[PDB]
Amino acid sequence: GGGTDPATMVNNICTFILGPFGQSLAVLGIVAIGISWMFGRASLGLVAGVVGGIVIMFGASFLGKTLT
Amino acid sequence: GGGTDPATMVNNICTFILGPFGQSLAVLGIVAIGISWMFGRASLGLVAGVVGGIVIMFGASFLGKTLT
Amino acid sequence: GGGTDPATMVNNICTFILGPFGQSLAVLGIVAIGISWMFGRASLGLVAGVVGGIVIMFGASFLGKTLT
Amino acid sequence: GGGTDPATMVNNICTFILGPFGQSLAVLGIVAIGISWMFGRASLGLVAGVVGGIVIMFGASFLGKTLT
Amino acid sequence: GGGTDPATMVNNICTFILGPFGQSLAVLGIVAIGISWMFGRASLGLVAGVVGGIVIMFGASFLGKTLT
Amino acid sequence: GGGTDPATMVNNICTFILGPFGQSLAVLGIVAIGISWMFGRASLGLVAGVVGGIVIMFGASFLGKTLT
Amino acid sequence: GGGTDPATMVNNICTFILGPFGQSLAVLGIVAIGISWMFGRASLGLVAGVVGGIVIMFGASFLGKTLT
Amino acid sequence: GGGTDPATMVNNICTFILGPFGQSLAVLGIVAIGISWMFGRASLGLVAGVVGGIVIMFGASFLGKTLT
Amino acid sequence: GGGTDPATMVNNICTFILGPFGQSLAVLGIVAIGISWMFGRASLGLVAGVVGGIVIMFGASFLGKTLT
Amino acid sequence: GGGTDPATMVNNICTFILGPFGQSLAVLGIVAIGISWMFGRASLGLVAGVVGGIVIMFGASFLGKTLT
Amino acid sequence: GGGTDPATMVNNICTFILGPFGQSLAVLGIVAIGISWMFGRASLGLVAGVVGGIVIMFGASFLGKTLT
Amino acid sequence: GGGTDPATMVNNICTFILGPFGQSLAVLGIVAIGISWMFGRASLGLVAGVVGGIVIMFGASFLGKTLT
Amino acid sequence: GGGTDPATMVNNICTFILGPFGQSLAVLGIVAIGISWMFGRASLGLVAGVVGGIVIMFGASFLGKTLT
Amino acid sequence: GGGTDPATMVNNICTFILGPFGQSLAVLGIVAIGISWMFGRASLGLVAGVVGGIVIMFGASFLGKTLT
Amino acid sequence: GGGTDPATMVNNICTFILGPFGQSLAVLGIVAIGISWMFGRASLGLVAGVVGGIVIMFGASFLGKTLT
Ligand SMILES: CCCCCC/C=C\CCCCCCCC(=O)OC[C@H](COP(=O)(O)OC[C@H](O)CO)OC(=O)CCCCCCC/C=C\CCCCCCCC
Ligand SMILES: CCCCCC/C=C\CCCCCCCC(=O)OC[C@H](COP(=O)(O)OC[C@H](O)CO)OC(=O)CCCCCCC/C=C\CCCCCCCC
Ligand SMILES: CCCCCC/C=C\CCCCCCCC(=O)OC[C@H](COP(=O)(O)OC[C@H](O)CO)OC(=O)CCCCCCC/C=C\CCCCCCCC
Ligand SMILES: CCCCCC/C=C\CCCCCCCC(=O)OC[C@H](COP(=O)(O)OC[C@H](O)CO)OC(=O)CCCCCCC/C=C\CCCCCCCC
Ligand SMILES: CCCCCC/C=C\CCCCCCCC(=O)OC[C@H](COP(=O)(O)OC[C@H](O)CO)OC(=O)CCCCCCC/C=C\CCCCCCCC
Ligand SMILES: CCCCCC/C=C\CCCCCCCC(=O)OC[C@H](COP(=O)(O)OC[C@H](O)CO)OC(=O)CCCCCCC/C=C\CCCCCCCC
Ligand SMILES: CCCCCC/C=C\CCCCCCCC(=O)OC[C@H](COP(=O)(O)OC[C@H](O)CO)OC(=O)CCCCCCC/C=C\CCCCCCCC
Ligand SMILES: CCCCCC/C=C\CCCCCCCC(=O)OC[C@H](COP(=O)(O)OC[C@H](O)CO)OC(=O)CCCCCCC/C=C\CCCCCCCC
Ligand SMILES: CCCCCC/C=C\CCCCCCCC(=O)OC[C@H](COP(=O)(O)OC[C@H](O)CO)OC(=O)CCCCCCC/C=C\CCCCCCCC
Ligand SMILES: CCCCCC/C=C\CCCCCCCC(=O)OC[C@H](COP(=O)(O)OC[C@H](O)CO)OC(=O)CCCCCCC/C=C\CCCCCCCC
Ligand SMILES: CCCCCC/C=C\CCCCCCCC(=O)OC[C@H](COP(=O)(O)OC[C@H](O)CO)OC(=O)CCCCCCC/C=C\CCCCCCCC
Ligand SMILES: CCCCCC/C=C\CCCCCCCC(=O)OC[C@H](COP(=O)(O)OC[C@H](O)CO)OC(=O)CCCCCCC/C=C\CCCCCCCC
Repeated sequence: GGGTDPATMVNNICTFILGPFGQSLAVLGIVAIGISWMFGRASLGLVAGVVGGIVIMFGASFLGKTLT
Repeated sequence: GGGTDPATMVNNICTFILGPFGQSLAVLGIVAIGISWMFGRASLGLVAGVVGGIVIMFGASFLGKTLT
Repeated sequence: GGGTDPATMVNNICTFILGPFGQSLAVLGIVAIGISWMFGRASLGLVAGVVGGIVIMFGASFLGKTLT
Repeated sequence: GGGTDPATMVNNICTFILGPFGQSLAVLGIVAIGISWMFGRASLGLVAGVVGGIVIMFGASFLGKTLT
Repeated sequence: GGGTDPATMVNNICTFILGPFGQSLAVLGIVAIGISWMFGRASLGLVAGVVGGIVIMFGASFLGKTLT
Repeated sequence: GGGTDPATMVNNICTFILGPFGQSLAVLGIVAIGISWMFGRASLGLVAGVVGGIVIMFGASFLGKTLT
Repeated sequence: GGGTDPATMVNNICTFILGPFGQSLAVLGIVAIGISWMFGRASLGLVAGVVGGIVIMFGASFLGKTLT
Repeated sequence: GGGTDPATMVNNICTFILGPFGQSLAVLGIVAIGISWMFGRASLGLVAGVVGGIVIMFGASFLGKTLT
Repeated sequence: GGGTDPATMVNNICTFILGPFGQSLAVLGIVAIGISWMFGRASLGLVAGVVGGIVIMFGASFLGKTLT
Repeated sequence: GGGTDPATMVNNICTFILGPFGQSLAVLGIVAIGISWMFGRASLGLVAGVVGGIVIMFGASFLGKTLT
Repeated sequence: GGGTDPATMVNNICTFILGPFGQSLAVLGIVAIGISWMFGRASLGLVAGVVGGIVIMFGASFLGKTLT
Repeated sequence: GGGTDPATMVNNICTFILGPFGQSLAVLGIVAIGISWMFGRASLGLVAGVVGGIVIMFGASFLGKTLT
Repeated sequence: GGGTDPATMVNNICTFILGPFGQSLAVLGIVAIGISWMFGRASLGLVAGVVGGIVIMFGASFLGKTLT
Repeated sequence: GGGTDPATMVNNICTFILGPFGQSLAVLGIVAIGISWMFGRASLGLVAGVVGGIVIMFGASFLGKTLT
Repeated sequence: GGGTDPATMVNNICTFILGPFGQSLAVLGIVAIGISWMFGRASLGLVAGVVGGIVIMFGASFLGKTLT
């Protein structure tokens, strides 16, 4: 009919999230951490969490390859 | 007629989930944990759950063999 | 129907927060740090946190680009 | 008799939800998140969920196209 | 029979919440933050959350338009 | 039946909190700050928080009008 | 026989719930929120929910008229 | 048969909770706040919550009348 | 069956806590404040909190009567 | 035959639950709250719930009479 | 057949929990509070909760008798 | 089947924690307090907490006996 | 035919669960609590639940005898 | 058919978790505590929880034997 | 299918965190402690925590081996 590879679809999701959409998300994540420092009180834990989340999320393909 | 081994079919499901489809799923799992840290607050429990789920899911054949 | 790019929407959020709205937020952040010194006791840590938050929040696009 | 394309009807639902009705829903979603911050306590997770839901819901056509 | 536009109804909800009812809610929000400072201890985070919630809730139409 | 304007009710809450009940609350707030200085150690931050909370809470209508 | 307007009956339910019975319910709602603060810990969210529920429930006729 | 006014029953609940039973509850609430200061550390927020809960709970009839 | 007044039970709790059990608790509270000064550093705030808690807890009946 | 009053049977259930069986249940309820404080962390809400449940359960006859 | 008093069974549970089993539990509760001070930081609240839980749990019969 | 006394098991836990395992824990507790003084700043409160925790934890049987 | 005592079968289940199979289950329960502390955050409640479950499960015969 | 001892399977799980897989888990637990100190602030409680979890998890067989 | 050893995967995580990724993390940890001294006030406790975290995190394999 009009089907496609399930592997292709999940790969499309990986492609979309790690494309320009992910770059815009990364910008908003840095915006959020900036505001949290701004109208709250600065902390090393919060910047570590946000930056670490960005590193983990964009490294998902390579982190998955290392996990095999 | 046109039948096949039920054991072969269940083995095909094991083959498919642990093939490229599982690798793409593993990438999306790391994407999800990255975003959860990103727009939430980082926690060791959540990364342990996601990474442990990936380890369990790809180790299913070997974990099953150990269970005999 | 009436949809649009998800990437465009997240880019619109980046545009809005870093536009005149962010400038007004930056003013209020400097207001808050001024009052904290004013009716409290001055400290280098608090001004560093507020100013650093402003630098991080407006530098989000460029900080994200450096993170790639 | 008086039938029509099932594809047209489902496309009409996509058109209606993403039209002015969706814009009004988007306004009420931002109203709800504003009140939740207002009479509760502000959190980055809740604004991320509401804004992300709006992005996902209006991006449904394009997200579906990427999924093919 | 006696129906009406669903878009009109959702627009009526937007009109009602952002009308005099929202102004009275905004007053009570400032009352709540005043009492929290009053019988608790003052903090910049709590006033930022309450004021930000008011800004978000009344800006819902314009924030939604920017999200398109 | 026996309903009334929701706007009237929220306005009644604004009227009640800012009436004689608020004046009595304001007295107790000054009592609390006096005792905190009394059996603790005097500080400018605590009096600023309590007095600022009273100013914010009674100025809620006018602060809300300025926020429009 | 001995029938009546279904519209009258539903209007009677609206009349009864919004009459003295609703006033007594409103008193018990304020009793419940008082006890929750009393033998628990005070929170702005819980008073907002209870008071908002009272406002919504007595404003049902007018809220319904606005929805048309 | 042996029925009675539902309004009377809800009024009976209001009468019972605000009678001698409520006075005994008020005593236990002051006992609880005293012990919390006693074997913990004193705070203005906790006494405000307990005392405010007592004021709200006994003022339920009058608070409800003001809400109309 | 074998029931009793709920008011009597709550009054029994008031009687028990304010009886010899409360006197023994008062002794342990003074023990705790003595040790805190002993193996820590003396402060007027801590003795005020403990002594104030004892005064509040034993004065609960009379404090409740004043609140009416 | 060998029937009896349904009212007598329901009254027998009221008699049994409020007799020595209820006293033993009351002891176990205080045991449960003691252990919850013991191997958990003490809270005023939990003791209020357990003690309030005992007061409500033994006051059922009198609470029902007040409800008429 | 082989039944027994439900009151006896609930009394047996009261007997068992308050017997040597409860004494051993009391020892472990003091062990837990000792370790919490040991590998954490000492606090009066935690010892009050654990000791109070032991007092409440072993006093359940007498506390229940006072509640009648 | 293969059961045993619940009292014996809880007594076994008391035996194990207060045996050589507790002695090794006591050594590590003194190690921790030594390092806290070492790479921090010495304080009488911290040594009192750690030593008091050891005294409480090993005295659990005798402290429980005194509580009866 | 080939039947047996229903009492024997239920006793066989009691024998099997409390035999070597229960010992292996007890080991896995301690494994689970160790990992929960390990990749989460330690808490006294969770160890109390797991250890208490083991005590209850192996004490089932004796706990049942006490219940008669 | 192709069955095996349920006791053997649960023993296999005990063998697997306490084998090389557990050693690798122990390494990751020490990694996690190191990072928590690293990008957060050092605390004795967190290292006690992680190390205690490792001790409990690998001691599960012997801890279970002591519980009998 | 496409599975692998769960032990290998957990060992891969140990390999990845302790490889070049850990070296880069170690650099950022020293960066963070430098900035904390820089825009705050120097303290021996904070450098001890950060350096100790690095020592613990890279020593995880050897610390785990010592724990056996
Ligand atoms: C593309 C870069 C994205 C990061 C933006 C960096 C730019 C720029 C980052 C730094 C820009 C601001 C510099 C001044 C900030 C400051 O000094 O603020 C004073 C506040 C005072 O607050 P308070 O009174 O409450 O006391 C809290 C403290 O106890 C006492 O000080 O102290 C702090 O908060 C701690 C300092 C945090 C430093 C974070 C650096 C992170 C860099 C890098 C971190 C690397 C994260 C690694 C993540 C893991 C990756 C696997
Ligand atoms: C051949 C082995 C098959 C099993 C695979 C084991 C491999 C490997 C199993 C473990 C591999 C992952 C280790 C890290 C997992 C983790 O730490 O995740 C954090 C999440 C955080 O989530 P959240 O925020 O929602 O809070 C939920 C909790 O309250 C707070 O933590 O915590 C948990 O979920 C609890 C931990 C469950 C541990 C299960 C071990 C089962 C082993 C053995 C179980 C034996 C089962 C016995 C069955 C009965 C037999 C008769
Ligand atoms: C074509 C793409 C279609 C998917 C749309 C993705 C676009 C875009 C997807 C992401 C766009 C929104 C980003 C921000 C969302 C957010 O951060 O919200 C905060 C809320 C806060 O709520 P709360 O307080 O209740 O706490 C709940 C949590 O415990 C604490 O956070 O946290 C969450 O809900 C968890 C985050 C879910 C992330 C889902 C990503 C799925 C992507 C991909 C998933 C792949 C699915 C694979 C399916 C299987 C396939 C075989
Ligand atoms: C229509 C205006 C509505 C706001 C009312 C402003 C009027 C008036 C606002 C200010 C009126 C009071 C001035 C004095 C308050 C004070 O100095 O209190 C001392 C307390 C002492 O407490 P403690 O001992 O616990 O130590 C806590 C601190 O660490 C040490 O000080 O310090 C503080 O709390 C921090 C100061 C907060 C300042 C908030 C200003 C917000 C303005 C504007 C904020 C803009 C919010 C933007 C939201 C986002 C929008 C997108
Ligand atoms: C007829 C009026 C009915 C309401 C009764 C008002 C009377 C009277 C209402 C106020 C009477 C009590 C005043 C003192 C209460 C107090 O200060 O308590 C300290 C506790 C401390 O607890 P903790 O340690 O856990 O920390 C929790 C906080 O983070 C730190 O403080 O702080 C609070 O709980 C927050 C304060 C809530 C204020 C609610 C006002 C609602 C009014 C009006 C609300 C308007 C609701 C609008 C609903 C929506 C309508 C569309
Ligand atoms: C004619 C208007 C009819 C609606 C009545 C609105 C009037 C008035 C509506 C608002 C009047 C009450 C305002 C204060 C309510 C409040 O703040 O309560 C605190 C409780 C605290 O509870 P808790 O502790 O359990 O934590 C739960 C939350 O996680 C933490 O907060 O928080 C909430 O519940 C979330 C807030 C819900 C806001 C709903 C607004 C809906 C409006 C509009 C919705 C639009 C619906 C669109 C439907 C789809 C249409 C296609
Ligand atoms: C019938 C009266 C019932 C109240 C009992 C009053 C009797 C008597 C009330 C007062 C009797 C005790 C007086 C001395 C208490 C004391 O000084 O303790 C020192 C502790 C030290 O602790 P720490 O080291 O942790 O530092 C915490 C602080 O930051 C530093 O000090 O400081 C405090 O806790 C703050 C002081 C709270 C004062 C509360 C008064 C409430 C009155 C009235 C409140 C009105 C409540 C209004 C509710 C809303 C109504 C709508
Ligand atoms: C026959 C009497 C039955 C009750 C047993 C009373 C005996 C005796 C009752 C008291 C015996 C113990 C006294 C010391 C307990 C303690 O101080 O513990 C410290 C813990 C510390 O924990 P954490 O660190 O987590 O911080 C939690 C708090 O925020 C900070 O403290 O603080 C608490 O838990 C709050 C104190 C609760 C007090 C409950 C009294 C109830 C009495 C009476 C209640 C009346 C109930 C009315 C019910 C409704 C009736 C209609
Ligand atoms: C003849 C009277 C019959 C009623 C018995 C009242 C006697 C007496 C009723 C009250 C006697 C007990 C007083 C103390 C109870 C308590 O404070 O418990 C703490 C628990 C803690 O639990 P947790 O940790 O899980 O957190 C759950 C909450 O989120 C945090 O607190 O909090 C609660 O449960 C909420 C309080 C419920 C109050 C119900 C009052 C109903 C009265 C009246 C209700 C009117 C009902 C109207 C029905 C509709 C009629 C049309
Ligand atoms: C059979 C007895 C069982 C109890 C064991 C007592 C033996 C022995 C109990 C005492 C043995 C140790 C004595 C030295 C402890 C110490 O001084 O530690 C310093 C730490 C420093 O920590 P940090 O820096 O974090 O600052 C925290 C403080 O703010 C500053 O100090 O200060 C404390 O923690 C407060 C002191 C608590 C005292 C508790 C006594 C309870 C007795 C009796 C309590 C009675 C409980 C009543 C319960 C309710 C009953 C209804
Ligand atoms: C022959 C005796 C049979 C019973 C075995 C008792 C032996 C022994 C029974 C007790 C043995 C274990 C003691 C320690 C258990 C524990 O403390 O666990 C911590 C968990 C933590 O879990 P979490 O994080 O999810 O938070 C859940 C809670 O909110 C926070 O704590 O807390 C609990 O679960 C509540 C405690 C339940 C206590 C049940 C006692 C029942 C006795 C007697 C009950 C009587 C029953 C009456 C029935 C009605 C009769 C008419
Ligand atoms: C194979 C060994 C695994 C452990 C690694 C040990 C190696 C190495 C462990 C030690 C390596 C680092 C040494 C310097 C650390 C330091 O001094 O940091 C300063 C920070 C400053 O932070 P802040 O400003 O926030 O103030 C927090 C404090 O209040 C003030 O200081 O102080 C601390 O955090 C307390 C010190 C914790 C010491 C933990 C030792 C655990 C050992 C052994 C613990 C035994 C655990 C037993 C578990 C139970 C077993 C049944």
